[PDB]
Amino acid sequence: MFENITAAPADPILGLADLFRADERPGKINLGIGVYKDETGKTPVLTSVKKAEQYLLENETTKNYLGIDGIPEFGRCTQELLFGKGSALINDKRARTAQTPGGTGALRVAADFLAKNTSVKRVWVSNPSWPNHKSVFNSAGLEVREYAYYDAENHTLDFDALINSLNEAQAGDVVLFHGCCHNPTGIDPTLEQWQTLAQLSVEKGWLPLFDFAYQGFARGLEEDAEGLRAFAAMHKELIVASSYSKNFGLYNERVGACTLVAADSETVDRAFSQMKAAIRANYSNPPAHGASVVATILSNDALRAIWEQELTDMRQRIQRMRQLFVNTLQEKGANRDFSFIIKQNGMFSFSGLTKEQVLRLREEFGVYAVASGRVNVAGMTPDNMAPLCEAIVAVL
Amino acid sequence: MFENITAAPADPILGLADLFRADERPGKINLGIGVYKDETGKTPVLTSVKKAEQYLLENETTKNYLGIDGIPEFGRCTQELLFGKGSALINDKRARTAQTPGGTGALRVAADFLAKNTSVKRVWVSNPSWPNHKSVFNSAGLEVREYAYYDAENHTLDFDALINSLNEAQAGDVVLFHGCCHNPTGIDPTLEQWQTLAQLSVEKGWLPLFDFAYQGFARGLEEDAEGLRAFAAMHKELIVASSYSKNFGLYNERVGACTLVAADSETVDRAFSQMKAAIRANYSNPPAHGASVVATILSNDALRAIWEQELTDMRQRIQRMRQLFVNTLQEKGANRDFSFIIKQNGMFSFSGLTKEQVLRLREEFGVYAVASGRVNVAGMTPDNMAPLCEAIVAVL
Ligand SMILES: Cc1ncc(COP(=O)(O)O)c(CN)c1O
Ligand SMILES: Cc1ncc(COP(=O)(O)O)c(CN)c1O
Ligand SMILES: *c1coc(C(=O)O)c1
Ligand SMILES: *c1coc(C(=O)O)c1
Repeated sequence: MFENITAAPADPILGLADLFRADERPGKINLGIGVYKDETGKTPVLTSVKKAEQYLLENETTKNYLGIDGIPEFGRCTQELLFGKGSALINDKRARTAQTPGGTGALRVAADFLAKNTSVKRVWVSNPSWPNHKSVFNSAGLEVREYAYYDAENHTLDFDALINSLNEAQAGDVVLFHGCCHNPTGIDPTLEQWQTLAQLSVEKGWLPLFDFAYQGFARGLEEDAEGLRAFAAMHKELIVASSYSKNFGLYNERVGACTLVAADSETVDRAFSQMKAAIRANYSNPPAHGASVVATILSNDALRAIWEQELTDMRQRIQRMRQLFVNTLQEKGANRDFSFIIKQNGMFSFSGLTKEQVLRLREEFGVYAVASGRVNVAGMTPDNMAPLCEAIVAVL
Repeated sequence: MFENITAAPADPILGLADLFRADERPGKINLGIGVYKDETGKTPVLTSVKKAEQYLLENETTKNYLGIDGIPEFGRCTQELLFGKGSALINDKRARTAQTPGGTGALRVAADFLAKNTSVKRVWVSNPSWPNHKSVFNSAGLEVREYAYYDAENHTLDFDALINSLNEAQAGDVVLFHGCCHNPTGIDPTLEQWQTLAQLSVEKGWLPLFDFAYQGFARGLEEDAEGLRAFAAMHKELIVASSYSKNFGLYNERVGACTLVAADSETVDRAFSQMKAAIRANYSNPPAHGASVVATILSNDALRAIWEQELTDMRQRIQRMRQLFVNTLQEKGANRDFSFIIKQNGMFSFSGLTKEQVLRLREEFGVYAVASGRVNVAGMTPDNMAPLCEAIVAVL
């Protein structure tokens, strides 16, 4: 049965990680990482998370299965983060949330739900996007089409190209939007651009699918949800796939949510029953530990305060590294405008380096980025900034 | 998009759980439960698990993502449980294991892998089986066919009917076998029957898929794997979907494994790369907490000893309840042979009651079973046995 199976394309992350490991050079630097790292190069467990885990160890009396949609408090706190406390969508009971194994799990549950229960055949994704988006939608049998996004000349959002591309989208197609901290570019629509897109989506009959993996990493929890909320004000229906992997540092516990919104309670409940069916036939019910940590934190004033500060600390360290990177490149004689880095949001940006410059950085200087030139600014520290920037200047 | 979606068929578990909750009668008894319960009617966290969770709280320094296939030690311990320490399959590196979100996750990963990378179109499942088997395989686009299994007259394995049914299976079809503690019947093949099936499967070109959700609940860890090991001795290729939900009481942490076996290391590694691709496009990588508990326990002599005794305690309590049930039915004047209950394995058996007797038990006596007459013997206790049996006798 298996003798003729073709191997999956080589895993580019890992391999990049593998090459980094094998590199014997002192002063090697890994900007190809997916996760947040602090000033010491660690990805620690958040203190709020450790406190919540201690509480669960002390208080849990069973591991009895959660419902298909997971912990009710997790769903409620999730909807409040997304839509705001006192949102009409919440008051009108127009939203239902399933706790999922990570953002990826949320996207796949959305995809399976759409493939099996609707006429959706096609999902529109930005060029560029997280590479796994295509894999997830394709796995559910959905076609993926790309819309223009990145102006490589000006390192900004090519808003005209975006709108023009999306004119090819038919009514009933899904359009995927990154809620904030676009991956890989860090370029997000302004509120007015979000509002323009919200109106256009209503007019054209697109089903919006928001992917919200970085809430809090751009400007703040509420500000980062403005785009979503602009859409939610205008649409009867949408879906949100969210992730707590980065903003709680809960990567490996697989903590996310798929939130379904419809015109009214009757309709969302009926549709959600099929979303639960899609979950039941996939992983049955979701993993408790990580989501329980999230619910415990979000629902407790003390823990939530500690967590919000920890998130702020991450967001601020990222911003500081963006500023330090631009300053240091200027001071090391780059003689070229990198100011776009300060205005971009989250861990990721395109450096503007070519694939060959990236290869040269790895081979000659032991500086590792993704082949697209995407860099994780959280891989930068005050201590590694100078040699990193000297390496970059050398390949310009 | 959602206005015309048909609601999923009513969830029969839940609803049964809901009806039980709403029942105001004292003396109500729930035999429709899916989980293990102890003599006090609780599903506690195992002591070995609490000890391991304390160790993880003290020692974990990151929640950084696991690899796609999860914790290496978890994979190694899993393969040893399945195949035995020093197995040729292990020594020859013919097996690869992915840690998954539960047994269900393992089955779905198997299904997606098979649908996308092989000619498999059809999976053969026992009549009866766990109802979610059909849902999982169908979700991946695979047809499900049934093979005869249960002799309702003698409450035994209809081995002739089984072999005759499976003659319709074509070479390259998948045949699913419950490793031990068949769900819902508790009827397992003898070793000689397993050996007969192993030979037949080789001759007919079936790909065996073992579902092993109850290892340790029949006779013991090694004995319960005899059937699998008989197949593994004969086949170049097979797949095992295993679950630690019942035998570690880790239900809600979603702890299982999908183990792929091929003729040699080269072939299994190549095929496994596609299994990892199927995981990446589903939930990305698996939840750490539960699997880390399992690895911590299985790899430590002290914790593993505590856990093995806790598992033995569950297995023995189940057996005691089977014996007590048969004795008490005789003593309450059933005047009918229920001895088949003593010979069946695990939490579940068909009581032999009809759908209407089951309905009558719920309505008149507040005794709850599944409509098929399946009962969970772990819902029985010394204290509830007499009224339970008096209720059953009354509807005979
Ligand atoms: C845009 C985007 N969507 C979803 C995911 C997947 O998130 P998770 O690791 O929680 O599955 C990521 C990675 N955090 C991402 O960058
Ligand atoms: C035969 C069988 N297969 C798989 C499963 C699913 O296991 P899990 O709850 O770990 O997903 C079950 C339920 N334990 C089962 O009875
Ligand atoms: C978090 C995990 O992976 C990423 C990525 O960009 O690949 C973010
Ligand atoms: C464990 C969870 O569900 C079962 C079942 O038979 O439904 C076992």
